[PDB]
Amino acid sequence: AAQTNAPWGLARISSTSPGTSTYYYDESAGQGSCVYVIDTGIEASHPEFEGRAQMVKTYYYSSRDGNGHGTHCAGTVGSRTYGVAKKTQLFGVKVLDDNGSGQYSTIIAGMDFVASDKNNRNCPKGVVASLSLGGGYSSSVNSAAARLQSSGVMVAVAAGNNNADARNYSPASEPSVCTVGASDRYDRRSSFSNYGSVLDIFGPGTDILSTWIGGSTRSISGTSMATPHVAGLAAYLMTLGKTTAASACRYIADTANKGDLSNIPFGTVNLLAYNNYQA
Ligand SMILES: [Ca+2]
Repeated sequence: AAQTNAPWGLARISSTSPGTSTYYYDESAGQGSCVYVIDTGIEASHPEFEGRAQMVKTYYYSSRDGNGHGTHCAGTVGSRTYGVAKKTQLFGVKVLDDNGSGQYSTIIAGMDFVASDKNNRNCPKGVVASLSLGGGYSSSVNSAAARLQSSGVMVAVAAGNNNADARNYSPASEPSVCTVGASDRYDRRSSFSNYGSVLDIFGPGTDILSTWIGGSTRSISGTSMATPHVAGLAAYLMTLGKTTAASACRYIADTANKGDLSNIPFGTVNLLAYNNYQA
């Protein structure tokens, strides 16, 4: 399959060169896999989700996405026009309020909930959790992320937007999960993106157009945008049988475009997420 005039980020994921405009992907498109988007919620009614999105859990007074962040990230995982894995099943867990924040206690609860909830869902090709959030270091938060991973969910987390070593952030610092930096359309490290030895992979993160609330769209930037590129890619490759939840992060690093990125500090991977599609 090919999507012409696709957002730059999706075209990059399936190309060895920057500057192309088509998203070449396999038509399975993540069918049979499920992705929990742990964030502000999802506007499940947006036409771009075609009914594949569902709010399963909220920790506030309502399950609606009043921010837009969760809807934008879910759109990059799985929307028809803006999404990596266009047929995957999306589940929303609202651990962040409509201002974008939430306590570690709630985030840990949401992560533990996904670990057990996945035993009530039909996800034959496997389960992915996308976490585009974080903050200062916490070993309780790291350890929740490690538990989520060890229960058989592919955990992808944002490295954070501080242009610093992500070793001082969580869950970004947890070694057993997949920590995602951000790049821009000219294969430069995005100027805000954290770096360091804990990073596993880079994905597109600057000027990412995706879905938004009110059935609209918009383009924003962050390692929060790079993370669902990688979470969607994992669900894409799990559906294909290329890798498992336990191994997907390491498979994506094995098969990445190597050395292409600019402005990468010594000690940090030069690896850009890539789907290796061959028509
Ligand atoms: Ca890691």
